Amino acid sequence: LDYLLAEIISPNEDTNVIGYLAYYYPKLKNEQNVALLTDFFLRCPTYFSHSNVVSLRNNYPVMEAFNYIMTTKFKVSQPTVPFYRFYAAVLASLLNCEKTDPSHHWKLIPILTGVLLSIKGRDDVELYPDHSRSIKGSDTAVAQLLQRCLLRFYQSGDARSYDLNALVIISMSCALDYVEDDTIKKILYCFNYTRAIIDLIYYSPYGLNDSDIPLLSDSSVNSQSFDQLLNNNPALKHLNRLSFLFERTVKLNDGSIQSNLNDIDISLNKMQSFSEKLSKKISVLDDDSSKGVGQLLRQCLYASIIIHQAILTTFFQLDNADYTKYFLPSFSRKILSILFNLFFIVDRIGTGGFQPYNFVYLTCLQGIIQYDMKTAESLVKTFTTGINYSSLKDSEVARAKLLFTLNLMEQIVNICSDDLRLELIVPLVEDLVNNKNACVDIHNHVFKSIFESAHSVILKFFTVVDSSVKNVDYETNVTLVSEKIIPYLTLVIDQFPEFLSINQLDIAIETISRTVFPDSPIYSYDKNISSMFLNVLFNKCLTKSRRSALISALISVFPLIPVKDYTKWLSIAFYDLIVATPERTERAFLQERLWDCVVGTNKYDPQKGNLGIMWWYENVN
Repeated sequence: LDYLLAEIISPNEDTNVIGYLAYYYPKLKNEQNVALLTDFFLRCPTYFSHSNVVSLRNNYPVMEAFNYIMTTKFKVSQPTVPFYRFYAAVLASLLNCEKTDPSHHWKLIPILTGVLLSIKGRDDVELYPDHSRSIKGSDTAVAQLLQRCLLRFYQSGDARSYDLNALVIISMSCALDYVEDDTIKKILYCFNYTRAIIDLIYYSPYGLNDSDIPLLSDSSVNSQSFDQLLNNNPALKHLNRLSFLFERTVKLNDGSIQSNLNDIDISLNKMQSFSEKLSKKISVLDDDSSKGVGQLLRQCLYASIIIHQAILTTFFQLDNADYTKYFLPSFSRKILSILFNLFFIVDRIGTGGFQPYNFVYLTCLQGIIQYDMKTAESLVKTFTTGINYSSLKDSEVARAKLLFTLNLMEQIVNICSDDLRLELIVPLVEDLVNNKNACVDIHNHVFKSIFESAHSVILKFFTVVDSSVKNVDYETNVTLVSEKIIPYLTLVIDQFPEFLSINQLDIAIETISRTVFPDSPIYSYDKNISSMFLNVLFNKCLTKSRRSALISALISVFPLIPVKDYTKWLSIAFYDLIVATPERTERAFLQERLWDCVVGTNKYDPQKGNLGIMWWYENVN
């Protein structure tokens, strides 16, 4: 044995003490020797000499090692030394460390964490071992010991060490369920490690390092290079757990409002810095996101979101909307800027379904819309300054940025200022859907979402005339919608169904019909735009089935037709389009649609609806 023992007390530069340990612990044939090894291990100077010179890279693995050691020892069947006795031997040694060593705290914390992680792995193997009373005792001792160690550490002065704090912060994230609320509370009365969690994730060289990681920019990542990254940057193995440590910690913090709001600004500036840099690093990810850079950047986004949610929910504890008005806009500028820069990752999950993301996004958007529209307009202006056709072709990042930007314009185009809607948003989405920029072919597959979203913006733009915000010259908006509405209708029909679906056709005709037909600012301005609407749509009906869908859609707008012209168009539809339809199943479908429009006319205007019923039973068998 002692060949090993002596090498632990004075290693070389090539001895791997942890590796030795994972090897020999499970194979030891005698109980005393287990305690001995542990005793000697705690003297090893590679890990446990001076606190000034200890390295996170050296000490962090002790955590995994003990996770490993405990789990595999519990697995060995019929071992010469039973598990309970093995565990009692390790614990006696940890406890002896606590008694005799004034620097026991940061030394023991990874070991305790490790041993604790092993508890889950037991349930998989067996829940009823022969001596579980001992084991339960030992587990409690370890958890209790961990509480003492975490508190003594933050009370020691050693949390001022950048490396040891990282080590303990990571250990707490892996042991979080075993850390009691009073431990955390008592720690925060002494040293607030909240800012350091954000630092460790986003800025630290042990984490994402402000995104300055070569590997992220590498088009063909070896799994060995990735494993080497995770060992050099151990925080990257725990972004999620760290976010949870943050979530739970920030809730038990009793600090002043000024300082809580200042902690939020600092956290958000670091996250924005990482995210803005990250976008200059990457243009394309590979398709699997269950491994390597994809899994990592995904985990990074979940973490940033959990973090934003905790920031927002704790800020809402204030329960006072004057604070929301005064402060949320500025937080929202930052949070939306982070989501903009990370949108490419989000795009590969899907917005819908993922409650936290939507909570964060909507809270921030509703915030800026309700209390500071100038922030939203600035965000849009900034977002569209930094995008270019070349990047749109090369980069999934630039494309997700444009998407994110268009999704935001969709949300404010009808309530923002004239300058932004007219001189910026509308020119852009007209250019996209018409494909006017020869630098890019907008019908390329990669631009599907951009194109779809540009259409949504135009649609909302038309509703500008119903909104009632000030500093928007309604005559101008009415004139301009009047000029564009019918050309856009023509376009939408032309693009159906090659580039547009039935749903998108139905929505566009719902919205445009509602814009131009009566009880509307457009109608009161120029009744003749209604007429052109029907002329154009009727004509394309002549020139499942596409024709079926266009008539179905023409018929859909009949409720809105003024009384003088209403039954006229019923006839036009029935005689010119429906009976002129050769096949029964399609003729029958369109006939049932003509009925639906009569019924729907009735829901909306009983008296015009009755002209329909009269026309129906005078014309249709």
